[PDB]
Amino acid sequence: DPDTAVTNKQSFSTDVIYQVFTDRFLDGNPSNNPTGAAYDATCSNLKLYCGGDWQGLINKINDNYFSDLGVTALWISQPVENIFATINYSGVTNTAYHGYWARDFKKTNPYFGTMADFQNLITTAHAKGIKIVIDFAPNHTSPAMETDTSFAENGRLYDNGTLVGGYTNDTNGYFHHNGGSDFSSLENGIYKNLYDLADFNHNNATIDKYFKDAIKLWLDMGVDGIRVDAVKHMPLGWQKSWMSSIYAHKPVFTFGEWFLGSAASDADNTDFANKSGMSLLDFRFNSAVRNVFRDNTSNMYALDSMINSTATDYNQVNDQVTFIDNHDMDRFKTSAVNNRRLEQALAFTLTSRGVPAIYYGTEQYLTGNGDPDNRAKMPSFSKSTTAFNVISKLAPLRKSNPAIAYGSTQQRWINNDVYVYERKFGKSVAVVAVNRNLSTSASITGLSTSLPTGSYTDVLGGVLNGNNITSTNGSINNFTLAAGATAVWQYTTAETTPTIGHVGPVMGKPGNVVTIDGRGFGSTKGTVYFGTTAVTGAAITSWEDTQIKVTIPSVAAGNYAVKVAASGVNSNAYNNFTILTGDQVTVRFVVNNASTTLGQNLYLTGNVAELGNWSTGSTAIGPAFNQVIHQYPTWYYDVSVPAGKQLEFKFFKKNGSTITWESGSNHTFTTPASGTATVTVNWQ
Ligand SMILES: [Ca+2]
Ligand SMILES: [Ca+2]
Repeated sequence: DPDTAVTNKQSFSTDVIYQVFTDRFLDGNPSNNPTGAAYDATCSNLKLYCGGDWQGLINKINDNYFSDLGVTALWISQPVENIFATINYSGVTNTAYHGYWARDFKKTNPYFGTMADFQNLITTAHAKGIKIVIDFAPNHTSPAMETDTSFAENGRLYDNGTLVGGYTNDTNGYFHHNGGSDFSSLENGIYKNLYDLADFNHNNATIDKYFKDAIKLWLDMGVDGIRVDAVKHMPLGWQKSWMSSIYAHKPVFTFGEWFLGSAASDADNTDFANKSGMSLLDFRFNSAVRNVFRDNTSNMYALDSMINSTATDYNQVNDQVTFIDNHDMDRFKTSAVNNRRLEQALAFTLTSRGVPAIYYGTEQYLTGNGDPDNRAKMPSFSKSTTAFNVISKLAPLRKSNPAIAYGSTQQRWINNDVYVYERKFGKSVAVVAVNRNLSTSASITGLSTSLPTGSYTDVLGGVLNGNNITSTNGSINNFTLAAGATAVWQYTTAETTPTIGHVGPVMGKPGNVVTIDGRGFGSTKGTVYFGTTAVTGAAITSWEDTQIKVTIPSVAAGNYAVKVAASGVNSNAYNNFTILTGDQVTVRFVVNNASTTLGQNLYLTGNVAELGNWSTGSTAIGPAFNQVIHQYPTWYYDVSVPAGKQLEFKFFKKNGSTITWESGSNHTFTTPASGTATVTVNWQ
């Protein structure tokens, strides 16, 4: 199938995702609505259920609202059964309308629909070329008070109807009983409760197994992608192990939410995107876009600086999901914000790198500050706004022009209020010019681009005052960019040599199938390379001009560049593919008596690529934790490691450049065939 097909669950680079709160979009079936105090027919009390459901989403796919808007994927609320109880938080009744307070991850939420309704959502969507992404929240169940079992449902978890356990009298240790996080460190936010939400203990092997089994059920139902909630609040090691079981079973595009409040690099956030096996919501792109277009606190140089720095930090910047707002911040539209600034921020997100997501109602200019006002009922299904028109003209370009979906980004002209940038992939080129100044036009002279000689019409057809241009071997004739204008000019052609645009997933064990997307691979099965290893023949499960599916070779675990050769021409290399040693389990490593100096941290390495193959650098594990589950001078860390394998390891202390290793012989441990384990040793 081509890269562009609805069938491509491994890459959303050619898609535009529409993020919807299922409850707030359309009540397509009033008979499944909640009753009593939990429901509000008028939807003016935004903490209660308004009644929106999966039949409502089926209706709008069927009357072409989404196809006309041009979105090609729906990201919906968590589909699983949530608590039924209502919770009174200081006088105001709160419900689980948002989907985040799960109680059974193997059943549907009956207010959104039955399993049959879910299956009908998947079929209807796929028949229209729309992918389905679901929220999944493995960090917690629901609000719970250990001392008061009458509060809410005491965070009880059910396994398809059978009780597994609640937060009070949790003798099995399914949940953490460490109090609530104060968010003072990474560690503190992982092993304590987020507010009053009962925190899962994923080191408990029943819970590990439960979540591997629960996600398999939803993948077997045809979901195309997963948005993981609260990835900052769960151990990276457990999440990498859970990600490797998804990719070994039915690989789908997965991204997480790790909140950031500015456009600055955050080392922990960069590491998570690079090492976990999943990508992230791009809050750094989002802060720069709001600062420049919404709040006027930065100018166009902050936009370009964020483009360069994120392309540098993230190994696969094209896997990061971009947006101008969402469920965690004020709606982009405010009375102080003009419509053209929102339309411009949409035009910029849709033509920039990453996977763009639009929060439902953006095309209707929905307002709302804070939670829950930013989650208002979908106000109209009008197809007439300029915002609607901008998304329907630009979203198709991610499918028809590979420079938008996969290209690099280069600055071509910039000053405080004007930004002109270019996307390029092979011979395809897209150039976007934006003038955010609402009252004065800009005379543009000396612009050079990669557009071939020719004249170019604005893809937006002048709806944002864009103009047409003329290229003479890339030099653009002088023109005036109007007040508030944005114009998009493009050139696509067929690629003749192989060039790789995306590989998904970028982590797996031998035997897993990965998807290579791009252009110019031809119809004749060639060879794929993982480093030096050539993979040919039957190992390549399908080969066409824009997409290859290939089995990962049995080669040593490590970091590899993937390259394709078609008719003796070698492509560009796609870097940083992780091959794992095999199936993964999560092991908690605990080391006693490791005293340290001020500013000295503890790290772990060992003899498999998952522990860094004896390196003391960025592939080593750590720094280890020492506050919540075990306390200094005991340190601990949860690590994804190959299953059923005898491992050798040592801890080491590192303060700057100087490394001090444990003495003696290596510690050894044989990992379990599945699940989790804990190994405790003493510092030598
Ligand atoms: Ca309903
Ligand atoms: Ca947690």
